[PDB]
Amino acid sequence: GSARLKGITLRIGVIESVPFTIVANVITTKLTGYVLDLIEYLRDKMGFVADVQLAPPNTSYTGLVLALANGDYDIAIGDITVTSARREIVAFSNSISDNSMRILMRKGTLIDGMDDLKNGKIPYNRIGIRIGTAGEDYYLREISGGSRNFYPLKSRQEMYDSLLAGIIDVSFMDIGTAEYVTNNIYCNLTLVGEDFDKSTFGIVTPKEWLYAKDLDVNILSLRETGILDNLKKKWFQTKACP
Amino acid sequence: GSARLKGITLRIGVIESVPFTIVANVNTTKLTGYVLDLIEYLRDKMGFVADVQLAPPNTSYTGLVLALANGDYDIAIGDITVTSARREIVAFSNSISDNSMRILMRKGTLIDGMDDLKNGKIPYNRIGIRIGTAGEDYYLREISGGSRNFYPLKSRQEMYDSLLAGIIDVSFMDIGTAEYVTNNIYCNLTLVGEDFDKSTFGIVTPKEWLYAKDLDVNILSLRETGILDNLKKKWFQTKACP
Ligand SMILES: N[C@@H](CC(=O)O)C(=O)O
Ligand SMILES: N[C@@H](CC(=O)O)C(=O)O
Ligand SMILES: [Cl-]
Ligand SMILES: [Cl-]
Ligand SMILES: [Cl-]
Ligand SMILES: [Cl-]
Repeated sequence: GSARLKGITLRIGVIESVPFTIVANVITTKLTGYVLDLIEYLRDKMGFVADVQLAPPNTSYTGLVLALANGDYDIAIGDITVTSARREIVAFSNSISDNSMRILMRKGTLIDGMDDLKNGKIPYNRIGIRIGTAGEDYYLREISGGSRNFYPLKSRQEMYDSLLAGIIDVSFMDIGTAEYVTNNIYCNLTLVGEDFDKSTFGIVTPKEWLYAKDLDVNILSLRETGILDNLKKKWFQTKACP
Repeated sequence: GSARLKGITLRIGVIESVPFTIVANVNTTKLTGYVLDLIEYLRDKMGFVADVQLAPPNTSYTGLVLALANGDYDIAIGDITVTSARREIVAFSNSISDNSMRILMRKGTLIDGMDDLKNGKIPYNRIGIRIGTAGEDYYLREISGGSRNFYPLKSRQEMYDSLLAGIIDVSFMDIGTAEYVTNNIYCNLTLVGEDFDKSTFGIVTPKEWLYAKDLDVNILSLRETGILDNLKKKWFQTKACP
């Protein structure tokens, strides 16, 4: 059957990613961003108690999904890509956003786009890929014919640091955060080529979840009334870099 | 619980909409299009037995959803918009396509965008709306404050004929089919303004369906491997108009 979430306490997994989920050390931690605002909209509308739980550091996106599937959270909200492999083990709400990926590199690097990766212009071990991301599965399917021959990265920070230090030549990033970081944080990083892997972000829930309909109806309502677009503008329509 | 669809007969509701589901006579009816190709892809991967059932000629999109909810079909596949109100009574698969709407008009008409409809540049009886479509709920929320004061249309054909005959000045149409019709069939109709009501198309299923996971995993696999993009290119890239 089904039921409403009013009165229910949800352990909500979130995962650090600026400006979706922003973690500030203050003197304890304070969370802000698109995700926290979305949670407030849902909490206010649906009446659950939000127990927001930040995933341990270097928890991967796949790791978060697996932790939820094992019972560690009730839902997980973030820049979490809906994939076939994940859908085998968890359900997803209606999509909160479209998504695609872009190629991230250091400015001045002689790469014109994806054909340069697919034609072997870049040594495979100088392509950095964040393990436990949807981008890893894309790489393995479309670039390397299944071979794990990329330079593995444990976090976005390692991705940025390795690019800037010249340890890797390129990586992949979701478009929203890719634009955000290159337009606001690392002015010397840039995006190149057409976007790829058109996909979506969804809220992760247990399979056959009692509260599936309540959540979906609410997400769709926020879509239809322009709230999701408002939140995207609020958090993403900014550019500090000259 | 859950089950796989292999060997199981699915009654699949489809609805006329070129080039998603294209209906030809000779007496017998022949069906072709993106939808029919998609059914074949899913059938081959999942192993179900497809019992494809064209909805009666005058069936509306809301009517199709309600027919499914009533048990008249097992799933429905088409250019069917995922909306909050529909999600109250049926579930939807992971999206098969993004969607948005555009303003449809005769070439030459002096309309800049949605502002003209909101500012009252157009008499309400000269705005045609196809009843029982998602666009009707958009009109009611954004334009008329709940009043059904539009020129009601019973079909796309009535929409085109009424625009060409000058009985109405504008209507709304989903972008995929709007581009197709104005680029191939009605060369003297055109689209104007920014797209609006960003949404998705999904396969309609019963709520709490036994087979939800099997279907979603397979749809996401078709997305990831590029089949959905191939199908879109195949059916929508054409442009016959000079
Ligand atoms: N959206 C990706 C994470 C990332 O690329 O940052 C995922 O869910 O795996
Ligand atoms: N996609 C619309 C139908 C249409 O606009 O042709 C719906 O599901 O209501
Ligand atoms: Cl959706
Ligand atoms: Cl499920
Ligand atoms: Cl989706
Ligand atoms: Cl449901």
